[PDB]
Amino acid sequence: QAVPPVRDWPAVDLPGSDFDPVLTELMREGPVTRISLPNGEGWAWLVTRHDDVRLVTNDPRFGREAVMDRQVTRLAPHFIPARGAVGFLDPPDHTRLRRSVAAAFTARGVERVRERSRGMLDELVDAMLRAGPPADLTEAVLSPFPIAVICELMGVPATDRHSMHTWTQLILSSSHGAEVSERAKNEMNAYFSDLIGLRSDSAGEDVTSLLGAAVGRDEITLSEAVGLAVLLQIGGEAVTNNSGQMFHLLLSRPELAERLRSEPEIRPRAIDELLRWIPHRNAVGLSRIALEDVEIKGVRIRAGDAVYVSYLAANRDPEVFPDPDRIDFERNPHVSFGFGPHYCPGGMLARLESELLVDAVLDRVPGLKLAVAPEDVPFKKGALIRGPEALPVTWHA
Ligand code: HEM
Ligand SMILES: c1ccc(-c2cnc[nH]2)cc1
Ligand SMILES: [Hg+2]
Ligand SMILES: [Hg+2]
Repeated sequence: QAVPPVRDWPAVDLPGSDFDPVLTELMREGPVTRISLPNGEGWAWLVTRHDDVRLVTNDPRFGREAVMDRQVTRLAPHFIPARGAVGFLDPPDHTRLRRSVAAAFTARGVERVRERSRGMLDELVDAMLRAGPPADLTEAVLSPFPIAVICELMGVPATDRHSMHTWTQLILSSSHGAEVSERAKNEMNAYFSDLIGLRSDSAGEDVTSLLGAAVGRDEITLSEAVGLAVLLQIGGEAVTNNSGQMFHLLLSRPELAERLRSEPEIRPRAIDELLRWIPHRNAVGLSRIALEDVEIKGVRIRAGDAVYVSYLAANRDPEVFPDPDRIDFERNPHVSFGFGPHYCPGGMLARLESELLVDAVLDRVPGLKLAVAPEDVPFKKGALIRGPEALPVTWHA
């Protein structure tokens, strides 16, 4: 028990939204297990229960700053966040940086861009309807919408949306092992250095304006501000893959789609349940290092050891979610947006986007449905975040 066997967790592409069989086995073995991923060196501890995941992610004894130096076993060939980025920061610095933009990401904060976002979405959907079926829901709506929304919230001119997306793709491609010069990945860095440091020098409510003002008041450095802007910009694109899984599920189970289309009142609750259930990523992402000797469920974890949490596993904890594999719109303390200091700042924005998307796609498109069999919809390979490559759809024209 104190010395669990190391389980090898090689990279494997899973069909649609099927749950990882290896994760299912780890969940059955006990609260604390040990794993070895494709990259990095050695092994790491893993926790899967809802309460243990909340502990590891919300306790000062586990830190992110120490992860970078020790080649911890991991899925990705290379990390996305750089040294000093919020992902690799611990309080107090992490707290100081996150607070500079927190008010822009709460429910009250994201409401500011809700009307404009709904307008942009209706234009994308209407353009799709006008062109006629069949179409690729991902290329026509799910991909462009999130990019436009995060750029709007950040204060990035619409004319630069395409550039932002290309830069985001290069950075993510680099994580997959692709060879990209630092000079290539720092283009977004230079872009935000200009926007935050030279422009948006006046009063503003968008994210880059808040960052610029915080730098002006000596609360954060330009470097800290730029690093945060880059990660927020990249993060905004996650809604594309997640909403893609959401619609693949809804269209694969016409019954659920009918329920949402006919019962507007339950959409908020239903979307929250889909967010809990959808297996958003492959394996696990960034670990935390035990900063001192600690114990979890009696298991001794030595200072220096790496510990991963699986939010996907925690979302299926039988204790917290009875009959976990069942999607129940009337079920929900899920942790799809993480837990602890590092919880996703984009959670409320993702909810906003998901709600607008469900409304538009289910109410504006006459008799929407998949144009191919559920099993024939291609999903991303060798990826970190799971999602459809395309979503062929048709409707009444
Ligand atoms: C359904 C969509 C999304 C999901 C499921 C999601 C999920 C997550 C998860 C699980 C984490 C890791 C928490 C940890 O490190 O323990 C995270 C971090 C993060 N997400 Fe998201 N996210 C989504 C959308 C977004 C969006 C739209 C943005 C941009 C506003 C964003 C920005 C970030 C940032 C900056 C972090 C790093 C936070 C930190 O380490 O302090 N996310 N997200
Ligand atoms: C890899 C791992 C996590 C993410 C992410 C977190 N929040 C939004 N995107 C993006 C790429
Ligand atoms: Hg963008
Ligand atoms: Hg994620």
